[PDB]
Amino acid sequence: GAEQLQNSANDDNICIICMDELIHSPNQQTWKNKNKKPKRLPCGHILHLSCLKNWMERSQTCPICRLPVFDEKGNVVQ
Ligand SMILES: [Zn+2]
Ligand SMILES: [Zn+2]
Repeated sequence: GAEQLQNSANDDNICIICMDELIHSPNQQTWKNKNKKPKRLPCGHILHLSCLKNWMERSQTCPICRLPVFDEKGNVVQ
């Protein structure tokens, strides 16, 4: 908070969490470890699965649109 390094953009191929490349081929695996697989959200966003988890441990939300995503467990119910 209160600290920026000019980084303030929106991407569809980059995990804003760490600003690392995030995308995958339809029949090839751009990333070896499945830990950072392109996990897509219900709202329509994609973040590295590991980074998404790291963020959700502190705030279960989309750090992009701020919408209320599913619980840290991945399956909210009421
Ligand atoms: Zn990431
Ligand atoms: Zn979202």
